[PDB]
Amino acid sequence: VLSEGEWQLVLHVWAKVEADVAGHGQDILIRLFKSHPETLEKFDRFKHLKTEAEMKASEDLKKHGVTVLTALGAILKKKGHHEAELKPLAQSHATKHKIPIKYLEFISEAIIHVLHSRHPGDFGADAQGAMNKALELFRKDIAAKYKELGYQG
Ligand code: HEM
Repeated sequence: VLSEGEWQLVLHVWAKVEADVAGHGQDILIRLFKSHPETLEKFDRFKHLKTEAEMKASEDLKKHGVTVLTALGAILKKKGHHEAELKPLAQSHATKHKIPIKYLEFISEAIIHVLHSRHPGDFGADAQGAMNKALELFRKDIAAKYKELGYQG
């Protein structure tokens, strides 16, 4: 459970993300894809991309990055009271996209990395810790829905 102070650190850097959601999404998905190639394989939509330049040029990838970050921002703004937002997501990711919880840990790490590169002044160690907690809560809650559905893992 994040404290109010922690939530404030989280949403303060997230307000910064909102200035350029598309650029953040592309950086995050590209980082995810490059660092963990097995993740790109889950995307029939994007598996034709072989290089970072191709990824950076993809308008559809940028479009999905916005979809992803928009869903995550709505979750973060609920400050833990994200039951309704998390349900559709867990259902599709477990049963439809078949995304292991480990891959959610990978994108969390890509998120934290990109937030740090783009917002050093509002992403000091305290903010990083707070964001990590927020992302851990998200994973924890998603994981519980996965287990229920028979996909824990
Ligand atoms: C911060 C975490 C994530 C969020 C908020 C997020 C959000 C979304 C949203 C909003 C959608 C569209 C609606 C839906 O199908 O539920 C979606 C689709 C999808 N997501 Fe995620 N996602 C996350 C992480 C992941 C990860 C890590 C992977 C893969 C390693 C993944 C794979 C997919 C796939 C394959 C689709 C369908 C893409 C398509 O073909 O249109 N997601 N996600």
